[PDB]
Amino acid sequence: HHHHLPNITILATGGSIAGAVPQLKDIANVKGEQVVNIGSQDMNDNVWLTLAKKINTDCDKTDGFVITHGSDTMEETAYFLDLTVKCDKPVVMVGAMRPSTSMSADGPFNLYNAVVTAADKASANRGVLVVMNDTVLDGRDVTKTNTTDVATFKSVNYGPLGYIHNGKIDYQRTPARKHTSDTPFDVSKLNELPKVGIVYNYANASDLPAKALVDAGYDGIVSAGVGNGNLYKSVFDTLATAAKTGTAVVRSSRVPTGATTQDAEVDDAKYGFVASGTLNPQKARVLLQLALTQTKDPQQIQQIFNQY
Amino acid sequence: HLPNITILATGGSIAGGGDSATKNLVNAVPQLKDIANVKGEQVVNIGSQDMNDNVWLTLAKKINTDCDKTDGFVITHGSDTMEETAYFLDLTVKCDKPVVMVGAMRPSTSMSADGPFNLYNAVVTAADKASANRGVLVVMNDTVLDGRDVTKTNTTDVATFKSVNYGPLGYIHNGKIDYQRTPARKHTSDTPFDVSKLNELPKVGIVYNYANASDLPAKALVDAGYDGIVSAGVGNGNLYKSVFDTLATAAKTGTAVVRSSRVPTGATTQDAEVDDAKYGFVASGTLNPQKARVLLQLALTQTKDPQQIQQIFNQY
Amino acid sequence: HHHHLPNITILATGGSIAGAVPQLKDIANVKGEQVVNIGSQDMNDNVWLTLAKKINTDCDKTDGFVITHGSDTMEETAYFLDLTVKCDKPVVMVGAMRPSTSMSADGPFNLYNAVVTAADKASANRGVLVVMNDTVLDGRDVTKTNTTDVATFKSVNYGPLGYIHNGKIDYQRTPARKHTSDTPFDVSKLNELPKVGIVYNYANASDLPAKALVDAGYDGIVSAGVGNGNLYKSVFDTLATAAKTGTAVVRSSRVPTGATTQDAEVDDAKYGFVASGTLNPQKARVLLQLALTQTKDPQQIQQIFNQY
Amino acid sequence: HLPNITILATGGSIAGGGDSATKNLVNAVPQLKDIANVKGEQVVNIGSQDMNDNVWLTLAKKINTDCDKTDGFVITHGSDTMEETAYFLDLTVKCDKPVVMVGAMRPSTSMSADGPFNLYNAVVTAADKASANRGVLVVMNDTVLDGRDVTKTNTTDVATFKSVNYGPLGYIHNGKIDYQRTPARKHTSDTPFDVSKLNELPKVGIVYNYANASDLPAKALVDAGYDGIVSAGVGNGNLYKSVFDTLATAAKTGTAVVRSSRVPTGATTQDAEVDDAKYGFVASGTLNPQKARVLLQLALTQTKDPQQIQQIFNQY
Repeated sequence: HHHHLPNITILATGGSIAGAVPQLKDIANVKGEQVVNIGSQDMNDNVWLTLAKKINTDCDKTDGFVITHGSDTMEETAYFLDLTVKCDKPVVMVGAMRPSTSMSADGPFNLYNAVVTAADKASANRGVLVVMNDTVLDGRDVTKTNTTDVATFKSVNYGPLGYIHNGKIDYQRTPARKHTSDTPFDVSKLNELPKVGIVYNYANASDLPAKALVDAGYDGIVSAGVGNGNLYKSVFDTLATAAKTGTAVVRSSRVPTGATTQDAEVDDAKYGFVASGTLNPQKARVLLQLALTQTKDPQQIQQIFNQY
Repeated sequence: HLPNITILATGGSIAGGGDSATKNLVNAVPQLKDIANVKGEQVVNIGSQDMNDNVWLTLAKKINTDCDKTDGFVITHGSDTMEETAYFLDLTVKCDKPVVMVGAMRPSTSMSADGPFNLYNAVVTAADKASANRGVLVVMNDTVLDGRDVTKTNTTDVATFKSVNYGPLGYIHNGKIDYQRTPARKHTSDTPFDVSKLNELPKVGIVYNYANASDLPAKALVDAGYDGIVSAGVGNGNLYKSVFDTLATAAKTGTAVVRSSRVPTGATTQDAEVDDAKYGFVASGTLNPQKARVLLQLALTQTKDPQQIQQIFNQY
Repeated sequence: HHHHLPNITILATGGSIAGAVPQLKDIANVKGEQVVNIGSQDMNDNVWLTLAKKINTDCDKTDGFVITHGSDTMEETAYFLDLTVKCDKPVVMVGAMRPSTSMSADGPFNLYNAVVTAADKASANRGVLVVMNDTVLDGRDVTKTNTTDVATFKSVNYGPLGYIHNGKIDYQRTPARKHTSDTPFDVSKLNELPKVGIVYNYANASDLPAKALVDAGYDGIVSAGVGNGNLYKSVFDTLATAAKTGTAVVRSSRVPTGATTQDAEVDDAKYGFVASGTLNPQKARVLLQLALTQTKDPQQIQQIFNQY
Repeated sequence: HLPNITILATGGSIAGGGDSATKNLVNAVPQLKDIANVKGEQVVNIGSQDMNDNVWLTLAKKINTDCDKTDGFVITHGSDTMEETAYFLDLTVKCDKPVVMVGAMRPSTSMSADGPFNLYNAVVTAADKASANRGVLVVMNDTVLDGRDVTKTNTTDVATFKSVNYGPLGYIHNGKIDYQRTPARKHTSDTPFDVSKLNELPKVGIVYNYANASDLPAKALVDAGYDGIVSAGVGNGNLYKSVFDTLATAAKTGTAVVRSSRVPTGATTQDAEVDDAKYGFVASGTLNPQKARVLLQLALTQTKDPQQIQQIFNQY
């Protein structure tokens, strides 16, 4: 029985991350589309919606997706797609911490291993994935850990799903949080997403950013609080008042690992707030936006934040 | 002959016990009697999530005024913003005697409360002659950490405090420190920041970057006339287009603008994907956003010139 | 319906780690047995066999086990029990990096959370566990990372299974490697375990340790090699010769994280060696001993090392 | 005017390419021409899993002999044992010019090979005036690491090399280094170890601890008359009873015995669960077993007295 290489679609959102990688046509039949071409620091709602509708639409036509993405916001898009993709085939985002034209450019081998991952039958049903520096990382926990390191992407709370050696993956973990077709989030018909902004906390923090998003009518605000999701008093006060009038308010934390818990120093039930768990501010944003498509009920949003 | 150690408290008790009435931290931790002569003062009482410029100015004046009246300082402080105060004092304290900050990640009435042993080791540190001229320090989880790099890495772990870029100065075992490192960046009496005469600090605020980021936080700070704005950028200090547009205007209209990053480690570098000179921005290096705010505030007490601010950010 | 606290047995192998913790009788009905009393640096085969036979024997009589253990070798016993326990109820090992009589002693809260973990219905079917510093860690990957830190125990390759806040656990992972009742390893009738020793590699490494265990007739030798399971030439040569005459030889690595892979710089098939994967030397020992109770066939031992 | 950098190769090529015949590392990495004047020498050709005392003695003599003939040194070396050679040279090199070691975790013919950029940054380091008097260095993955603390933390990761106890000295961005740290432990010309006249080194071997550990490795080293034995202990240097019994006899019968630990970070401390003075042991501190072996070997060229060995282990 002859060998039959799987069909992998590469959806590009930005420039090239290798530049191509000839060794790919030994492990797969690759076709490419350019969906957008933006620096990922300009990543946005409309790109997310395109990617989710594109993956869900083209599911039938291929064996897996690799998405090439700037590293800056890959962790946000990864998680959005983790929640909105309904396609049962592997979806593997990949990027490069050194540019394709650089010495020891890292994109070529990351792309190789991204395709390996996307062709591996064992990668399906693990959620949307991020493959970087020989590692398969779940889209929920993966975050950018260092501003330059090639090893920067890590799942800082629950670890990676497997490591990649010589084109093979040893999977020892899968995320237990509900993803992809187990979520109720369906963007197939949405033209926009609810407006969710992020305010930082720190000593002497001004409440003017919070007030501005409130006055703008934002659907939700994520607080990147201090410690275990705590807020500077003025920020607290502004966000407490907004919640009494329907603004969703998720307490996250600027602290780079660890859950922002319930039943700690903030009485969320009293105040109408939601605890983000291990979702960092930009990740809590992704889930809050998608939550607000179902409900503005803070008890139900908290539930969503305990399931997804 | 034991060193005199002053304890400046800014909140609740880091350690409990020993308070039973015959008819207070040196009772909670009786073994302080073995290593120092401890006197305490309550400077303020607040949770550190409410920390503010006024407390900072108080602490630095208190230490610089009372330097000659003691051999070292321990500051008990909430853990949420400890890393911001430690860097502030690291730049404003002119006393070369050790200033050690400590807190607790478990409340003082809880099983396996960490405050009691933390306070002990912080006094050990404050009392070690070798701790002098290392800058302001944070002592947590058996570890001496420099006030510049130290940061809270985890929301609940007792080991949360780490110097995530250049690592600790020394470890504490059995009341002794093996220092193998000292911060090269200029601190305490090698900085020009003098806050002895200041009743306030320049308004500096922080905005976050993420996909689809609103410019409304940045614009709100511009409308209030903030003297500086720290961007918590994505990756190496990069900016969402709308935030970029607003800060680019701000830098040319009197606002000092510093690119840091939301990424928890690594420098936001010059000569990367933002032409800082074109835009009048300053890059924060390894200073995360809250730490960058500290140096930008004090930078603005000396200058508004973005090139002088960048040299400051390359030195302190 | 009144509350009914679960019955947790604490098997002690050494001194006290708290000293007791009254808050335990709010979350469980605790009974204690002393199985042995040794410093865990003298941990041994006979203690392991006792613990496995005791857990399997007393399964019916309780709702979960907590085992208090010295921290030095907890990661070895944890993994042994991970492979030999057949009891479907939680088995949670716990220890203390500061002694019970010390300031801010860590044992009392570790023991609390060990019991929480052992009483949590969600902890069952996750393998044998290690609970340390608010964290639930799987017995296979957990290792001692620092010589003194209270946070020392971490699953350095695949991360922890959940974190413990306010007596509750958020499980987001479970180990995929086969454990407990999914292994064929049955020590219920064994009086001894096959002899497996560990040799270190380094520059100018003497082959005399390897030779001594060979000459002693050791059933298996684990090499704590350098890098990706490589060996100093003289150690290599001695171990190659022993394998030709039936000695099992597993290539592990002194390097503290990362798999010792197959298909790298050693041709294991040629030489009769087995790659340890992410099992560090002392962990590879545990699995090799148990492997040699089934087989001396290096291809089958390699398979075991890819399944357990 | 560019610094002269000598490259001592101990194995294969760290970088390939540029070798096409008109009818070699400065061709593989043409951009060396921009930062230094590179001359190469092949000292030995071996995989570093086979590294040995003879290579060590060669490298230290070569650097100390040719110090005056160049401005700095880069040593390309296999990654398996790099951390052992870097510490050896850190104690035996008397040239204060930078000695930078580099290797590669991906082979030089592989996708995204790391050697080419590693060699570049190692030359950057060797060529930076600020890299002098910091001891022998390892430059991997954009990071200057001190030869004492640096270690291989992961079997395959390109970022494997870390100073797991006290952290890096500086990071490399765009051919520049921001040094914020320097090792306090005494190195290079501040040590008494002089190997200029030595054709061999004292026999020092390593034994592992684990449950049910055989004493046969330890006894085998005792039977061969080894001058030292490093224990890779469990936890804080603790010993399995049978290994303990054998090393306790060994320490009183002429064998130097050093307690290190298999645990990948933290010190094996004095004044813990082993009475070192009772037994004539020495504690290795933060030196893992292979690094402890290095200093014990060189310690034994000066003394067999366990108390003098412990002071050495407290100083270097």
